[PDB]
Amino acid sequence: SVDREEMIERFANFLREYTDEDGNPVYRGKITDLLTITPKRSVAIDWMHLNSFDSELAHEVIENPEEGISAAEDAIQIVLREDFQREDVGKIHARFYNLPETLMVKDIGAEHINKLIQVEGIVTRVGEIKPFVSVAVFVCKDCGHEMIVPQKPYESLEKVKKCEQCGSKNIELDVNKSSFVNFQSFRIQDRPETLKGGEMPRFIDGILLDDIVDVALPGDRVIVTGILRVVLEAAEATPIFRKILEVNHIEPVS
Amino acid sequence: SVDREEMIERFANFLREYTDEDGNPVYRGKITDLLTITPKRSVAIDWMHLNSFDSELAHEVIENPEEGISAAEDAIQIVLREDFQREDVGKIHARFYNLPETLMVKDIGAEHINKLIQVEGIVTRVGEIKPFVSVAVFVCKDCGHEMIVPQKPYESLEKVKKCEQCGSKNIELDVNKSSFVNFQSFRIQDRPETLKGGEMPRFIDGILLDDIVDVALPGDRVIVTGILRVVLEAAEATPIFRKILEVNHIEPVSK
Amino acid sequence: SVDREEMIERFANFLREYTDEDGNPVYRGKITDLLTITPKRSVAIDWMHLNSFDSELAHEVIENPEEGISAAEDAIQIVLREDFQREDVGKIHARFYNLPETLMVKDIGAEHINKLIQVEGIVTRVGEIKPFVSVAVFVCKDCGHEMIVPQKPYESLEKVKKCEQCGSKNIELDVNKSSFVNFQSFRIQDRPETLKGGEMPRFIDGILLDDIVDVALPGDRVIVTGILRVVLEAAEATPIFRKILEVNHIEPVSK
Amino acid sequence: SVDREEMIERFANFLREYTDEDGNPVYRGKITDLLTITPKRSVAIDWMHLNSFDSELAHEVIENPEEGISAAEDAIQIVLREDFQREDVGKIHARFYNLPETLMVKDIGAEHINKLIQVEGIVTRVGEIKPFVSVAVFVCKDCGHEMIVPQKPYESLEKVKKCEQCGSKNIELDVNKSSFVNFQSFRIQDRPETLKGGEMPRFIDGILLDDIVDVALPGDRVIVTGILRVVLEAAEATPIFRKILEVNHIEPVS
Amino acid sequence: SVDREEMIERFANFLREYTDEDGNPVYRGKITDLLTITPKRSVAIDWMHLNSFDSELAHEVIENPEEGISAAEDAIQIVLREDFQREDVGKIHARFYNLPETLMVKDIGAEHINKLIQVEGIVTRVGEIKPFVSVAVFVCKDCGHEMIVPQKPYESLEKVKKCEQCGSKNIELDVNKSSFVNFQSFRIQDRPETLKGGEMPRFIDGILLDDIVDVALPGDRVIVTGILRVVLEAAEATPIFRKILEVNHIEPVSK
Amino acid sequence: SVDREEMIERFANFLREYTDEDGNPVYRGKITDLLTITPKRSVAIDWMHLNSFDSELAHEVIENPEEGISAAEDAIQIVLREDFQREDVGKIHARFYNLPETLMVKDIGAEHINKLIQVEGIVTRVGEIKPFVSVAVFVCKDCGHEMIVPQKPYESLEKVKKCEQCGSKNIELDVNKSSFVNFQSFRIQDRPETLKGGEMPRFIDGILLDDIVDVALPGDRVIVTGILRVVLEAAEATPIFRKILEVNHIEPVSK
Ligand SMILES: [Zn+2]
Ligand SMILES: [Zn+2]
Ligand SMILES: [Zn+2]
Ligand SMILES: [Zn+2]
Ligand SMILES: [Zn+2]
Ligand SMILES: [Zn+2]
Repeated sequence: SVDREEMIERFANFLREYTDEDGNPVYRGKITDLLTITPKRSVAIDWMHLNSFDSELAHEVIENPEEGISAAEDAIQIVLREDFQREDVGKIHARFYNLPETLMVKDIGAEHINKLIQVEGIVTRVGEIKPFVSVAVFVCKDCGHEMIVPQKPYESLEKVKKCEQCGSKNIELDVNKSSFVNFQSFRIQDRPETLKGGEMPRFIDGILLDDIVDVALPGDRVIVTGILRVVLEAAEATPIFRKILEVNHIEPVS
Repeated sequence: SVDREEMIERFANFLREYTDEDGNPVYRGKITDLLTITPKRSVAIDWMHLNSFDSELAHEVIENPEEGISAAEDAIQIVLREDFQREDVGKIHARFYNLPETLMVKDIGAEHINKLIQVEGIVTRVGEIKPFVSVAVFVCKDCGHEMIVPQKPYESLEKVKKCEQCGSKNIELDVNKSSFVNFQSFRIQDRPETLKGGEMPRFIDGILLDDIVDVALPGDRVIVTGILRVVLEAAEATPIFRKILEVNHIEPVSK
Repeated sequence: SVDREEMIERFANFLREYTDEDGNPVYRGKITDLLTITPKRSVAIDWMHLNSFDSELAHEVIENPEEGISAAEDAIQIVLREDFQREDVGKIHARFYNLPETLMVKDIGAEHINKLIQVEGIVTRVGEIKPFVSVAVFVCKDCGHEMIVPQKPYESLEKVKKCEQCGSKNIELDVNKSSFVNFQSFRIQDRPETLKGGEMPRFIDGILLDDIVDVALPGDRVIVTGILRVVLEAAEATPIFRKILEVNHIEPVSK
Repeated sequence: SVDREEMIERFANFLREYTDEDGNPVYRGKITDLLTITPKRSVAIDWMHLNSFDSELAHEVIENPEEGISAAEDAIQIVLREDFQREDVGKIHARFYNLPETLMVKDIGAEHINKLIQVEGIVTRVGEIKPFVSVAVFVCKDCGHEMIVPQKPYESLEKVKKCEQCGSKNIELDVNKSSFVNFQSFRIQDRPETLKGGEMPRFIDGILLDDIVDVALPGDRVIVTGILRVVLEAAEATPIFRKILEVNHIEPVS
Repeated sequence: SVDREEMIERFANFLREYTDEDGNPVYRGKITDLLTITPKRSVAIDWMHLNSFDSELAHEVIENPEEGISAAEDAIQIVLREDFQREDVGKIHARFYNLPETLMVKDIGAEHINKLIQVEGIVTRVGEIKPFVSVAVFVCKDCGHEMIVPQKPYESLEKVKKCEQCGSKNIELDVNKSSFVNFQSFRIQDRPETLKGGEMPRFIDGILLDDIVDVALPGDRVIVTGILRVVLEAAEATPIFRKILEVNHIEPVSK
Repeated sequence: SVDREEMIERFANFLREYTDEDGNPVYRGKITDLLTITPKRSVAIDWMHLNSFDSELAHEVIENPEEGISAAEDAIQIVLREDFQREDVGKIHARFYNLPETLMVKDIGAEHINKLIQVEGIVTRVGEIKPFVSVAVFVCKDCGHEMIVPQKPYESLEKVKKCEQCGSKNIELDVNKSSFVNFQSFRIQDRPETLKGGEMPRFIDGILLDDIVDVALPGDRVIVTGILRVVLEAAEATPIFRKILEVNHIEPVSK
């Protein structure tokens, strides 16, 4: 695979040196869109672009999306500081799109977990937009010690039983220190027309976070990319699970 | 007894302060968990806890479950607002369990009317799930005045005779404005294995609302807490009554 | 949302202009066909079409099916008059199908009240076909004043108390003046093959009017779209409700 | 994380330099047991040993067992050649044991996929010992071109539709070129005595391969280590899965 | 017709050589898959394939399904042995499907006795699953001689009168030595939707063995192939017969 | 495997020597207790104990329960005689429980024939208690010769054709000489709560003898161990079999 601190620097180069098939730089100018009056919090990275410039890195994102994204997101944090003297901007998302292979929803499940994939389908329903605790800061009300606990949006709220410093159980969730974002679930499946006659269509549930919330309605034809997650479904004599797609990038199909 | 305002205070306290013998802030943690992405709509409260922390209040929810349960629900809403800055959060139920006495169905008398009881028995039947109007919003077709009327699932629907404001006798219940929850009847009785030979087992009908509907099938042995109600027999106009159990909490025995 | 006058415009547009990916003017062609010697009394509209052409309007018929369906039917009548010089043509239904979400019977909650839903399931029962008064014409025996009163098949008959004009309390429903259509109840439920072991299948009653009556027998598996209604349980005066599905479109699954 | 070619060399050092808390080398002599009249095909590596000598590597095995093992197995292949002039020995397994944390069976499922874990429980049943195609060699009967396809024991036999060289569909599985091993499933759960009164015990199914087949009978109390795998269970409207434990090392509890 | 030895040759060929219009070696691939860790115990053979590759043989399995089916099973066993060096592999069934003609239950006559037919209909009933002795091993209590006797699930058990070797009339069936498979009866009939008004639907009983037992529930519409049997009515000693369908292959219609 | 003489030795050992993790001589203590004024007629043996002490023997009682159970019962009789000088003591059963695998009723196949299995399920039915002849003493009316014939409760009564000694064909079963024990049938099945939706629960009939008769009523959930038997369906002369569970040990789940 590839060293983590190295991907960071390898992405910075992509972000800078790249220019498309007409000889025009592009990611320099996407980064500037982060500093308008109404900024964005996301940088859409074409993967065909990243592969034609750095094939060995592009195949590492897919193989390890969790690290691959986290890396590219540090490389954006840097380039904003080195090429634009900014360290005030805060969290920026790196959303990859236009991957090599496009799955139909039915083809997922056969697919492997924790790997970046691309799916095309139709949205059948979307949830209530609700606040998600993405970072929980617990506080000992006895000694004062703070404890940070990061959260996965596909697992319930994880907490801490006792204070790691003084051993006290008298802890509370500090809502102010903690970090919240928007959350919105949705469900896609394969469009009836792309299936055979007596073929039951299949579905998968997704998670949208922060700034890609409220991006879609039912009936929308879409192309999402994200990471599959295995989630508990029922704790039977032996547990069964399902697969949900934590979305990294979504756009409508044209 | 205790007035509402004060019960709510006493409850909000219990929730925040109570700790078990190990020092876990049980009810703080449960309320904390309502901030999870897919929360419960109930908070179960061990009566023995409430009793050890505020015995007068604990004995008060048995005597006046309707008040106590309501107070405890308002307390929860307060803690969510005050200690977690959560507002939009919906109704959260306070369900009490583990009362000091467990009755057999044959022991449930009309003296227990409108108090909280705890019964053990086996489910004989379970009704079909239907919607029930917890909150009926009526609307005048003339002035468009909106009158809110709460209902009880064991009493008949309470309509309005005439508009309270414009005086019009032309009001209907507005379905879109009103609030509904799931409803499901069920029946428990004493198992024959617990009775004298020859003894006819006694039963009682209950009601399950909202998030405890469809929690039991026939053949299940359960422990329920609930407010006993005695309602006039609809069957006739005679002075014979019918015991109904409005369930507050239900769990299966041995789990 | 959209006011009636404007929906009708937006609909008439859709009908005339919409074309599929191949360029066929689907709804023009269907309306054209109403000029055949033995026409249909309905025009089925693929929701996904309406959505791709006028998404705001499409999401509007789900939110307010009663309005949307009514608007679309007025639009059809317009196109027949304007583009085909056809007047006498009777009522033509607008039946929407292929909604984005398909519910199981067990998922149909009272939150869906008065919205359009799409359900899949198996027909358990089918009622006897009877006449229903879509339009009740009442007539005063004194002045001969005629009062028109529309009805809903899931509500009780709305009569008139007294003559609106001469004030007489002597009016009867005139059968010859009134309009009737076929009516037929039916029931669908989830197939056990789709539930957890031990799970009791849930069901729901529906209503078929006019030209979709007698379209299904028991055993059929179907997909219906319809406006969910929640009506007070006639069984009693209690606050318990009953879900009824007023079917807008029905087709068998897989065909 | 760590570079792959590097773990190899890092393991070779462990295998050589290590000596226990009494000052005696150990893995030098385990490797010689591979060259007796009746050799072994496995080297049991204590993890407490690997952690006390190379903490950063030991935590990488657990985090990436698939690579971590494959690495340590190359490092054994080497050390047999460099310190014992042998490249004839063939496939040797690296089986890690005595990990930091021991799960009860019930605690699995909550556990993460593709990570080395350790479980204690009791065997309730064991399967028929049967031959598993671990490496499938397909052959084009037209041009002659060979195609190698490696197999996962928790997924059905994977094949190839057509010849990658000449495009022909006239392919056959060459049983002689292909590689087979023993396979035997089994099932463990938590011992009734370590559970509460009205507590339904939970189970998990395991896979034993090659030389660790037939190692256990029902009733045996055991400590296995392995990698969890998510497997399809039923292709419902949305697919459900289960978790099975591909075993890396098994021994009875004393 | 064809003798057994030669059918097996012709079948082994078909399996190995057959390719579809795209060039896929269908039956090679299916047999290849029996080497997977959890294999099937059947190989389904499209009759239309066999027909296009060896028409005389194909028409032979309809005329003599018992022979053909047996030959095809021996062929499979050969290919596994010869081309995959697999021996221990158990019995593998050859199940034929997609025959040229599909009968309605009302068309199945006794002329079809002992031939292969293909029927479409709806499952009315499904029996309880029971064990059936495919291979009865008898054992003499005196000499310990072992006599193997195959059985048919539609005929009565064929015992042995006396030991074939030591002549002893003291033999019993040995259960441990014998082979059993699952058995399950079922019944199909024509759907009334396919008959004249007033017509009484006709039915027929079938048998499912081994790995096709418990494949259908009532209400399922299916297409089955099977050997028709006509057995004397056990009901009496009269000369009236009963049609039974010994199913070779079953799949649901429309899938 | 192990011959009878040697199993008995190995068993007698286990009984005497076995100790748990705390050092209690469990089976010594149980056998000691048979000297109490009102003893049991059974000694329950935890399989996991026998397995930890003599694994080969333990796996042997599963493979050959009839032998193993019989051997263990002879061992008990020995220990009572040798270590307690007790002779007159009647038959004492050896009932094994807590086997390594627990089957669902649907998993019990004829491969388990004549082995020991452990099943979990719910009692659907319980038969009437009747007497069964464990030991049939037949008596010749001419010479007065006595022939002992043991019986199995799942097979038909084995009589004697003619007197073994005087050759007379005139023998009857002597009731006073014979031994009887209580007999009771029962039936268990899988609970629907444990099956796929739509799945028909499977069941199995069992037999309780002597001191475990009348131990369960319908509705009880139980864990049984027993020797599976497959007996020919008496219903007919067909080759279809019937699974019957000859219960060795039964206890209710969770207690
Ligand atoms: Zn602290
Ligand atoms: Zn008013
Ligand atoms: Zn008038
Ligand atoms: Zn080739
Ligand atoms: Zn003989
Ligand atoms: Zn005699």
